[PDB]
Amino acid sequence: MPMQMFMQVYDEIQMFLLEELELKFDMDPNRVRYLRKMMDTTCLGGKYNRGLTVIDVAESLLSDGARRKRVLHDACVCGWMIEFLQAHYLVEDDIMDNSVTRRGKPCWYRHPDVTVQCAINDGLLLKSWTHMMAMHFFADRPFLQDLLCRFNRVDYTTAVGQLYDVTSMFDSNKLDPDVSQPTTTDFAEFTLSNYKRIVKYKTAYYTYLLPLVMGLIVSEALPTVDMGVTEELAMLMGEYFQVQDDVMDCFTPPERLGKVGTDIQDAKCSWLAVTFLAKASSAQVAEFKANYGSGDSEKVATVRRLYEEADLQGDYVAYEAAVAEQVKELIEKLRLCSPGFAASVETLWGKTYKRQK
Amino acid sequence: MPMQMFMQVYDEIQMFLLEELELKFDMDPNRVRYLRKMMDTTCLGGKYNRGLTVIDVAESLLSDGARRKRVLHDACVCGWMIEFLQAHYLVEDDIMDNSVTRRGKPCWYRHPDVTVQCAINDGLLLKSWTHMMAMHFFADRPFLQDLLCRFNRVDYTTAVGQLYDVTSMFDSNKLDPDVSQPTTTDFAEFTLSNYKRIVKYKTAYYTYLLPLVMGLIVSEALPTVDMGVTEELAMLMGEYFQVQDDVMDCFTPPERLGKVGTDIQDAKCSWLAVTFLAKASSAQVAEFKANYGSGDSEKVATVRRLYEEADLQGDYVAYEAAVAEQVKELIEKLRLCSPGFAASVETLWGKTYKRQK
Ligand SMILES: CCCCCCCCCn1cc[n+](CC(O)(P(=O)(O)O)P(=O)(O)O)c1
Ligand SMILES: CCCCCCCCCn1cc[n+](CC(O)(P(=O)(O)O)P(=O)(O)O)c1
Ligand SMILES: [Mg+2]
Ligand SMILES: [Mg+2]
Ligand SMILES: [Mg+2]
Ligand SMILES: [Mg+2]
Ligand SMILES: [Mg+2]
Ligand SMILES: [Mg+2]
Repeated sequence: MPMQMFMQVYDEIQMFLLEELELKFDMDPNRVRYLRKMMDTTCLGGKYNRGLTVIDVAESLLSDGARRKRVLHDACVCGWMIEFLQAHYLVEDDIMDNSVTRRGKPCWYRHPDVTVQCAINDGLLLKSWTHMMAMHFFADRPFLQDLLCRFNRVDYTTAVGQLYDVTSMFDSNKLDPDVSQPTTTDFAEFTLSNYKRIVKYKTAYYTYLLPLVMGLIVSEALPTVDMGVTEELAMLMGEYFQVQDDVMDCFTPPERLGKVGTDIQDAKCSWLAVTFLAKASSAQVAEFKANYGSGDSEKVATVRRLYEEADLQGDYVAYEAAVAEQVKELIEKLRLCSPGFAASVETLWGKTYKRQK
Repeated sequence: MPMQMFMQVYDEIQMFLLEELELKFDMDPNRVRYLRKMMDTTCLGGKYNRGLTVIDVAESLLSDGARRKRVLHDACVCGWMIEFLQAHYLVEDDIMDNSVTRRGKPCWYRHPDVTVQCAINDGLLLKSWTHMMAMHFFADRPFLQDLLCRFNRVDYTTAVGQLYDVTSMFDSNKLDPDVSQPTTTDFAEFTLSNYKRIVKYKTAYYTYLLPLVMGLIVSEALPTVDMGVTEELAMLMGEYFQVQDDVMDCFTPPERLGKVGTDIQDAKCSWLAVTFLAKASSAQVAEFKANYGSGDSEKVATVRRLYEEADLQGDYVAYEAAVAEQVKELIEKLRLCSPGFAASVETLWGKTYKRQK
């Protein structure tokens, strides 16, 4: 059922937005139809991990079934708010990362009828919809200001995180708008510390912390949990989710992965790249340097090979276990004063640990 | 004076933002310096008409010099919020219109050390800065929810406007993501009505209504003015402003304007394009259709020529006249009940009417 009503409120939101376009922006049915397709293709098809979480927290915490209905609905709107924020990111990320496929279909900007320019602006419309939906449905909620501050910080922090990711293959000392510069040939920026920073901000926040917080907000229970504990947790699960994407991006088939991995070509600061570079010998490192950051498929075939070659899967299992115990400890601190919350945090974790997704 | 204090608070905003990056986002000095360049290069160098209006309205309406200061400072923050919104729109716009030059200098995405993928994100950071500064300075302010609502509506309206603009070369009946299509060969969509709509939503709202509103809010005088009248005035002055843009985009020399015009090449729905097509003969219309929407400079020179041929500069003057007496009428209807607002509106008009920029 959670999914049942989630989809129902999707329909609501779609109706209100599209109809509002119709009436108040002088929109013809064609463009209106365009945007319905855009919205279904970018927003739907996922597993709604972040959205559902928000409901799940709300329902755990709500502990006159009108209050039940109000929280549940709000939670669903918040859920879609996060899902549309994510859709906005992916539309724009795929463009920035020059990706081919997402979710099993082609990236939005790679549809035959969607120009790159229009995709950038469709990206922006998606972000704007989060605000429009929030303002409509929470217009007379006491928490609306706090929700919109929080949400905007996250989205800002996500963009800062993007700045890190997108500038990780340039030696940060040569960073200047006025003077051009090429892919780093010593990679001395590739470092776990740098990697951790990029992920914290580009992923952790809008993926793990924001769904938890929104669910608490609609529940009027945010002060009841230990935030410090919650923040540590979100950061941890978030980092471990990005690393999992980094490994899959190299070693899970695009068919099961519903995308094709561009980390090796984009010369990305992926987990496999940093972990290799801190453990590998000199000949391994010199091959790598000569075989990373090039679309060539013999050179791409080399790096992938070279990872397998130096036993990264092993490092990933140790990491995973290190994380998994650290999560278990933290959740138990959290159960002490907030059992209901800790339950739904566990569930979320349960959806992440050793995902094949 | 207004210009001096306006520049003071910029430095205040810049400092708080860049420092917050340093402290709360773990940001190195190189990347901090980058954002300082980007922020100066995109937010500075124009005449700050949108910004300054806010201050002007605010000063006009504030009729214990602490209150004066408070209102003046907020008016400066709001102003920079709109200016930073403008900078956002222009960085993204330039990329979407594939433009060369802006404000006498190269477009942000064209700068030698700025990648297209980085520029897209720098745009987004610009937007995020509007929220951050607002939340910092208006934290404790009663009107902060209202300001952020209104602000986001306008931002959303501006993106919808751009959806119209960007898809004005595609037969709208044939608009389908899943299916490709080329530039219209009949231009049946290039109508005044369609032009009007594009302009209304893409320019009028953030350029005229928004500064007027924000100045009102920080004065705590919004309910004092006829909003219906104010809205007419803004739409009207706004439409005109764009039409003035479209005419310079083809006749004003790039060094006078500080930007090379692309409306012809991109096959845009400009005021010249829709006016011509509604008046021109059969042969005129067919040469147009054979020479519009092409980088080729002989094809471009022909269109240009053809506009002068049809004396579009006569139609413009009549338009201008009609707008100027429509504006004069509305400003008196506003002067009746709110003579302080009316004065500041007339100053704004004063800056638009027969501008050369
Ligand atoms: C508000 C910031 C605006 C700039 C662009 C949004 C940042 C997107 C951050 N992000 C997080 C996850 N992803 C997508 C990927 O995970 P994917 O596997 O989908 O390509 P990645 O490119 O790996 O970060 C993007
Ligand atoms: C909300 C994000 C959507 C993309 C960017 C916002 C739309 C920009 C609105 N706008 C208004 C005026 N301009 C720039 C021009 O006036 P210029 O001629 O200076 O490039 P134009 O592109 O003609 O509208 C952009
Ligand atoms: Mg990316
Ligand atoms: Mg990507
Ligand atoms: Mg990836
Ligand atoms: Mg444009
Ligand atoms: Mg442009
Ligand atoms: Mg123009």
